[PDB]
Amino acid sequence: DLGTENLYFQSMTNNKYYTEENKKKVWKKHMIVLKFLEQPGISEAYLNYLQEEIHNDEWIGFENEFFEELTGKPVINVG
Amino acid sequence: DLGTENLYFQSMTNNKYYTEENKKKVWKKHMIVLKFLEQPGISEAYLNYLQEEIHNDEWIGFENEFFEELTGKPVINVGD
Repeated sequence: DLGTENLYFQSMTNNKYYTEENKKKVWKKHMIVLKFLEQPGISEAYLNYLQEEIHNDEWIGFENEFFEELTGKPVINVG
Repeated sequence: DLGTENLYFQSMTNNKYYTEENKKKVWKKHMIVLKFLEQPGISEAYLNYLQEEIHNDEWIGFENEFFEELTGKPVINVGD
């Protein structure tokens, strides 16, 4: 709803919480969302979102990750 | 489309790739998707997805994370 800040997101900006417990939790919740993004309709809406969001200068420090998502590059590096 | 597996997903199942480089990359791509999920429409579709997916026995070892997503719990644990 209008005017709310996403406290859960703001937590992820603070290196204090970048612990081994939370990195594992995020990795697994990411795998969960990845399967949602395969759903008909959602993939196309996600890409539309990415095309707008890459212009948003609030995402400073995320340039490589955005480029990768925007271009359909692997989620992780397999070496 | 039919019969393809998500090779990117399958990589994430192998502990060989659970490196500090990839954990950081995943954390940031997760933050990117989190803002997408705030978009009108998407939030409701995600929850509908979760309600089906929790019965999918293929997600063994993910029980706590699913429960948390299904019930709107914090993405990460902030102690305090």
